[PDB]
Amino acid sequence: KQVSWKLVTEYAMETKCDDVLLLLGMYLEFQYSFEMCLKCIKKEQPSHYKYHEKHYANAAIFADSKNQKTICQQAVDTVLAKKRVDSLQLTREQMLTNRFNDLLDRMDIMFGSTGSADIEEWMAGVAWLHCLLPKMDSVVYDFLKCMVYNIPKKRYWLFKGPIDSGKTTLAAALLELCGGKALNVNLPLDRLNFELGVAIDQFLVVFEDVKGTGGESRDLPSGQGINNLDNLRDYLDGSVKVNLEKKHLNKRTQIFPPGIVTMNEYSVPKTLQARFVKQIDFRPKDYLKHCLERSEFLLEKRIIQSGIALLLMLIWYRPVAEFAQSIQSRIVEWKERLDKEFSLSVYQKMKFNVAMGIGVLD
Amino acid sequence: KQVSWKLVTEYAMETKCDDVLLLLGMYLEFQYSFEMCLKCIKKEQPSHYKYHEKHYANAAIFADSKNQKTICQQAVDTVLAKKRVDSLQLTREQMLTNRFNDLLDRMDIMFGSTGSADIEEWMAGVAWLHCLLPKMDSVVYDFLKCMVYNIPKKRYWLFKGPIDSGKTTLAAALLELCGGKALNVNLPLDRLNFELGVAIDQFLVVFEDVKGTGGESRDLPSGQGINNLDNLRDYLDGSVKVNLEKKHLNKRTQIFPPGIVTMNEYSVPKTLQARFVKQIDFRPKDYLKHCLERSEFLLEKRIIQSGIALLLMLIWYRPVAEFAQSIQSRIVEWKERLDKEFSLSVYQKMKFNVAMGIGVLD
Amino acid sequence: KQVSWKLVTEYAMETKCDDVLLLLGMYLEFQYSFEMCLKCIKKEQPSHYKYHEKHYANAAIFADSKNQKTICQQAVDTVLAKKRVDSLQLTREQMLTNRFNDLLDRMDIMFGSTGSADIEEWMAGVAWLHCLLPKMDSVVYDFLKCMVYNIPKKRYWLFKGPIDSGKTTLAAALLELCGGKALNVNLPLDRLNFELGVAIDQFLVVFEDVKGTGGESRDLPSGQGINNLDNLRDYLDGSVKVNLEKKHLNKRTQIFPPGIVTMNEYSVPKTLQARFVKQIDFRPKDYLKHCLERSEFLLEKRIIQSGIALLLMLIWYRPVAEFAQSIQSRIVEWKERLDKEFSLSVYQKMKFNVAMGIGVLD
Amino acid sequence: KQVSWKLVTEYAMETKCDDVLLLLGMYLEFQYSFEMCLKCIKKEQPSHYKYHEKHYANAAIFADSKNQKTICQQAVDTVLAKKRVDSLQLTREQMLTNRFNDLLDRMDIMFGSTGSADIEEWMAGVAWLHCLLPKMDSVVYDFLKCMVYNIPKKRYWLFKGPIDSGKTTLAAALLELCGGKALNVNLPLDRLNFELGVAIDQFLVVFEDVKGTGGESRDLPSGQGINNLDNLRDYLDGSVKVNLEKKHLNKRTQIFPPGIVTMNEYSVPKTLQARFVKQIDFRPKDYLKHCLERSEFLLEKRIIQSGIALLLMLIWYRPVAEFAQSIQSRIVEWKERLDKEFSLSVYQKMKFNVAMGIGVLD
Amino acid sequence: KQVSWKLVTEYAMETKCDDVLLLLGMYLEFQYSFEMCLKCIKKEQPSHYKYHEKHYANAAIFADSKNQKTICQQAVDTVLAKKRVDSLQLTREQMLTNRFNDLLDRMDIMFGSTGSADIEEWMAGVAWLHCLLPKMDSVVYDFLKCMVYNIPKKRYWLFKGPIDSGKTTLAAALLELCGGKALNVNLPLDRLNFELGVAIDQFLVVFEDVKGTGGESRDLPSGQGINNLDNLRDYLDGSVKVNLEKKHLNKRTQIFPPGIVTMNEYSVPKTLQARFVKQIDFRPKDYLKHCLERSEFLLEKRIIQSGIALLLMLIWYRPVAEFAQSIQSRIVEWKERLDKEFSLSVYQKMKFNVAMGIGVLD
Ligand SMILES: [Zn+2]
Ligand SMILES: [Zn+2]
Ligand SMILES: [Zn+2]
Ligand SMILES: [Zn+2]
Ligand SMILES: [Zn+2]
Repeated sequence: KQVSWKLVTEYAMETKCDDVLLLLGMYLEFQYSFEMCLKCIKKEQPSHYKYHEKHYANAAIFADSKNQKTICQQAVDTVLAKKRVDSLQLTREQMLTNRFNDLLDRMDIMFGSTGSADIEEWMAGVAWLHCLLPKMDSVVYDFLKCMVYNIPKKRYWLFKGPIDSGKTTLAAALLELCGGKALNVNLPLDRLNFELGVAIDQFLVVFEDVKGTGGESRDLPSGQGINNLDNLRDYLDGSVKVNLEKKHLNKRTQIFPPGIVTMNEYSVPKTLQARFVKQIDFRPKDYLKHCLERSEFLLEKRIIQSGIALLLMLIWYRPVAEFAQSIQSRIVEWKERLDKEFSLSVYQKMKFNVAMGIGVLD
Repeated sequence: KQVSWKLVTEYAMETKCDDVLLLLGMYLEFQYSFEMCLKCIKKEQPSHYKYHEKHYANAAIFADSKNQKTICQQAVDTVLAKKRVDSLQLTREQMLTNRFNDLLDRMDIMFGSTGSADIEEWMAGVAWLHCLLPKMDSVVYDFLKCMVYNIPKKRYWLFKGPIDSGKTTLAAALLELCGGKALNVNLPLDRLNFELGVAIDQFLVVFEDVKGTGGESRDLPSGQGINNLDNLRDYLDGSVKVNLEKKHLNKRTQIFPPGIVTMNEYSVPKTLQARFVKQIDFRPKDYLKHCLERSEFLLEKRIIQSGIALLLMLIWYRPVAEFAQSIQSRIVEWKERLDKEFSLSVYQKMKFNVAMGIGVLD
Repeated sequence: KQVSWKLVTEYAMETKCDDVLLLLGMYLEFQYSFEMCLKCIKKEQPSHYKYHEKHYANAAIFADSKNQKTICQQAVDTVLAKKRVDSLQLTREQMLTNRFNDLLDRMDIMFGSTGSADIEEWMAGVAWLHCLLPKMDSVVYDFLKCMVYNIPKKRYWLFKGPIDSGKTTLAAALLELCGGKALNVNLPLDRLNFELGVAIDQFLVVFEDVKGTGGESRDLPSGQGINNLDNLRDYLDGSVKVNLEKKHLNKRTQIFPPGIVTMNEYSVPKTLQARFVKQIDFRPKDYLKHCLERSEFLLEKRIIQSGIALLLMLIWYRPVAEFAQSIQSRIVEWKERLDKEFSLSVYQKMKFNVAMGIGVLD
Repeated sequence: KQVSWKLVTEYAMETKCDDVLLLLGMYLEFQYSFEMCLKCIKKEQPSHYKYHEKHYANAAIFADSKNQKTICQQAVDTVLAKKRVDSLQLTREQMLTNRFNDLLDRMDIMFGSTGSADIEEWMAGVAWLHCLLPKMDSVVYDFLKCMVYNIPKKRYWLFKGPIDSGKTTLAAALLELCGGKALNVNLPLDRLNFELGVAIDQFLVVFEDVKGTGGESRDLPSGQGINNLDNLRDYLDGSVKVNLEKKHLNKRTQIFPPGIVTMNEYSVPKTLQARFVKQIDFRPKDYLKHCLERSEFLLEKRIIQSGIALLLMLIWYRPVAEFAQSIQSRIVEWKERLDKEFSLSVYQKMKFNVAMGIGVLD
Repeated sequence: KQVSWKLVTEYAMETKCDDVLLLLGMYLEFQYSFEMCLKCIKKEQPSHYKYHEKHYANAAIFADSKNQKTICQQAVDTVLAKKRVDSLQLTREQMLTNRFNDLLDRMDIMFGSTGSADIEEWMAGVAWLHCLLPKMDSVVYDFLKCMVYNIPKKRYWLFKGPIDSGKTTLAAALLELCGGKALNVNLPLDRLNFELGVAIDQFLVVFEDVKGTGGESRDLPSGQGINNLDNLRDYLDGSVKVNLEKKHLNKRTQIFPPGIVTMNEYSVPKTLQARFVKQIDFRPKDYLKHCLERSEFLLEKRIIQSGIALLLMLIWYRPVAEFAQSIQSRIVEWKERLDKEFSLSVYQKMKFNVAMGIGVLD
């Protein structure tokens, strides 16, 4: 008869769905009666069971509509349109909070009665991660203030370390905790703009394993990253705007995003060094290594490189007033859940274990 | 009057047809009275003789529509919308089971009333395959678990061996048993990424015949494939996601898929070797070659390279509960079939014939 | 019923919105009863809280339209149609005044009731800037007349100096004060034209840090930029029109725009030198650097690189009749504002503080 | 209600408007009542005030139309269609006359009561230009006959001279007087077709500053123009047609346009020299130089390089019967205006001045 | 009311108009009352004054249509649909006759009541041409039969000679007499195919000035054209079909067309020589050059390079039955015309004048 384009757009907006084919796929499942809906009955997908009923009617009509694709388009352009609006109107903190709400959205599910996640294992992760660096929760917190504040010449951290030293792991967790893209600058000085363009509208950036020509004896490859980074002093300290290339042209003109530079121990030009407001040296630690050997589940379930592991660390160490007013009530909610589940002594034993190199859950 | 776009879509989703021109051409065959259709009477194509009846009416109206291709476009987009949903909602074991179910549909027809396949020649294929490697049936089960469990740093197998040793054959059947694309890393470090993008949305990948440097004294061409793999540690052990490309622009981001590397015996760098959790050395065997010389059908009919020969082996060796609940009813059904046609001593003789290199069927 | 495409276009032309997705997303915010809109009550975004009322009705009908993007496309095309007319019908002084009027709208909000800007920190910016160069305020007026008069062979200024001398900062504020793109001539003689096309329809251009040959003994990278400029005598002094490119094909033909060349102290060919009607030598000064060291806000808040700091200086120094009639009413309005908040002795002390290198605000 | 697509097309055709965005922009201004139209009241734009009234009604409806863009398209295709018709049907003289009418169209405005042009200054231009070469008006006239006659092997003039010798100026004026494009052939023998394609449908062409390898001692660069010109003998003498490349393919097949070759004093191969029916040597003259020094307005208002300066010279020296019947009445109109404004003696003093090197208006 | 798309198509097919913008612009001229059309009264363009009457009505309705270009698109597509049919259904002799009929339509106007052509100057062209080669009129008939018979290994003629010997001229007229494109094989072995694709659907091809290696001692530039031709034995003698390209992808497959190779006297490989069934050596002659020196019109009006001069020669020399039946009525008609204006002794004197090198018309 007459399908509602606005009812579909609603579904898209509340699913943060920007995929046309995916939107279409999702919506066509609601055409069946939800009465004997197994997907709902078995609560296998939030993006499904939480909306099937309110959409049955519409979906059933959608199923007999001649331009399903076109309808989905507008619903998607609406989501992309909202994302274009937040880009130009939200403060970075508001940005960071939406990110947090999302990661939290997952946690409710992962750790929910339907999820498969073992919260004990994810708290074994906080403990391990908390042994990777001194005052790690204060370290994570600062990075955040740094990223949110995005202040000229004080927005880049340098993670310098060997290999299997932690930098890659922590940068990965931080990357996921804040949102953002990793970038490879060890490339042809001309096939560079290509990658730099990936930074467009990204909250923070991570230049992974930058390599330098200088240095070779100690077994480190060549690469031109360090060389290139030094030619991007304007993108790094962000005093003025910059033009980014994507789609094979000149799209956005913006302040280049703040972030991290993961490095393997080369010689860094003073002109480049001056670009980083903080530098962390990661040195391999035996107990941390053995510990993993005996705590396989940490690597096997990709827990220590999860920004979710880092969001749990903040909720577990940090005070509520440190979060954005808007989210606090949801954090408190979690603290209580977490404080009802683990005693400080249990957690402390976990760190003690990581310390003696024997797997957190012993 | 008014063509039912819905029905056409139903046929598309039932035939799993993702090709617009292929769908169009097939639906239009139904426009003729089935009350005489020889294609149906003679049961020529299941994709036809199982839907002609139900679709005559609507197909008859279809052939008189002024925009049949637009209709098929939506039927197809719907098929792709589903393949997109399952791409994110289904678990790997479910992905595997769907593959399985699809191979069984193929088997139902091959060995059915209106089919050509000679099941005796296909068990001969299993017999030959179960002589190629020790505990071969445990190897395939193991491989399947490795691929489904998809655990960081334990997702790749390395098949090494001269030409005509069997790694290519098993690697092919394995590919078809699981679904997935083969890739070629023997390209210029810049042509790589295009290829690596092929793995997008894939279950598993097979790096076909990687070439190394060193060994040209033993008559082996120097290539950069090995060298590239060592620069793909990220992709191989997949501890964190990665960005894949196509259409000359970035598409999906994900955990590179797990898989196999087929190699010809070049020396391997210890850093690369470490990415393989398992290595299988193939050596050409005389009796196996002699067996084929006296059993041409195994090659001419491409049986020992077929993933169906591997699904068949599983059904023949493996215990029903080792399969997913959902599919067991269909498996027990095939075991019975098989058991009712082949005794253990008969199958046992085939293996004996291969051992003596004379002709599985002698 | 029937969405009013006209109204949507009116909003677009009033918001000066040339982005389709940005327009769509914003108009759709109005679909909610303003009789409660917190975005309005809290006066979050002027682009919203000044039109929600007037557009509720129509936006409410808009959200129920089956082709919102097509509507926005026309709204946008209309905005571009105007930017195209003024491109040919407006005089340079009018072009400049429009720029000015736009910077004042930005200032009205920055220093308004619902804004963050700290005007005291912005006059401190002016104080620091009026110490960077002698008779700085006469320099900006001069520059503006040069740019508006746009006279052949008297349209370019050359800023020379080491790094951190101030040419980059002034050149940035100047750019933003006038509008226009920066270009990079440090490219292969064939990659040039693409870049040169960027200047199309622009008011002025800024050739950022051109590099020469000679001087590598003083630690300066050899580049071909200078060399290229000498091959662009036509563009620089613009006595006759030129053909500019984009989209990989020839577009507009015109007088290349006037502008600035920022350079690092390479020797200049007498033929090139002649194209510059004015040259400004920047030398890093100690007190100015010390001033910033004790006045972080000037950098962290990007004040001394802002074109607003220059418009602010003009308003503070220049006589009202030196502006275009049309804009004077708005200028006198700002002078009063300023005069009512800062006495000459206060502003005079700031300049004194910079001289002593201690903190404009001490 | 029902907008008139033909009324908009009229507007486009009488504005010679081929710009869609521009057409749209122009037309949308007529939607407002012309009663209090300031643009009209102030007569600021002919393309506006001369048509606002006859279009009010239509424009007001156009403003509420849903496909303004589409309407404008057809109106533009109509103008492009008319231009395609004149290409294949007008004699070159008719072509040259339309050009003249247009330049005249401007003159009425420049020198009208609304324009800003000083006719005395533009007559100072004729005088100066008339001192650049002997019998200059007869020279200009001939060139025209040459260009209009476009006769095999008698269609190319060679302007050979140093620098700041006049050739560039006169070629620029001639270029504008007749219509046409400038071309750079000092390029890669393969990136040549690119430029040559610009000549498509052009009335005449000008190869600016062709450079030759031969010659270097006298301080002249290298370049490959002379080299290339010699490989285009077929494009130059135009005995037979040629294929031009634009849009990155093979568009038009036509007789290559006639024109000028501006050169800097290299060695010209006899085979190339034979390509030019006339050759003019320009040698720097002191009085002409000083004169400009004292007659800045000539260069500052881009008067001496204007084809308009050259159209004024013909109207002032040449007899009416020398013009096309169609335009004569309009020229006579101008002669009278000019003869009413300046006495032969006043003009002669102007030349005398240029002769004594002291600025024409002394 | 309702524009007649059919009529517009009829005009297109009658005008043979395959250009959309050209059709649009022309049909729109008919929208004015023909009851006054000066273009008609003055008989300016046959494409106009022969259809204005019949199309006023419909063209008047056309100018008020909301999608004129869409209408013209179909008119054109229809013209191309016909050119496509005849491309496969017509015989070569018919292809040739159509060409002929088209050249006669051109001649009917050139030498008609409302035309400029001076037939006496065109017979002078024939006289000059019939002195360029012995039995010239038999040569053209021969060539035509060769081209129409299109027999494997007997389809190509080779014109050899210095510059200004006549091969270029005859080869040009021959091209225009038959229709077909010229191609340039003096390209890099990889750029070849693009060019070779030009010959698609063509009647004949002319390989313009092929260059060889050897002879640089006689002042002849080394090129790879000859070398390429030797690698095109397949194309040249066409015993079997070939694949031709365009739009950066494979199009038509066919017998490469027959044609001429114009060469400058480079040595030829015996394998290449064999592909030419006929060779014509041109040597510059003094009397012929002197004739032109005293008969400028032959060059200035491009007469001796015109295919019309060759059709004219045929009509003047050849017996009526040597033409196709269908066209004979029109040929006898031209013979009479000619016979009624030129006596044999008059034409004979022209040939005598050329022999003495004095001016065909003396
Ligand atoms: Zn459901
Ligand atoms: Zn059937
Ligand atoms: Zn609001
Ligand atoms: Zn007006
Ligand atoms: Zn007419």
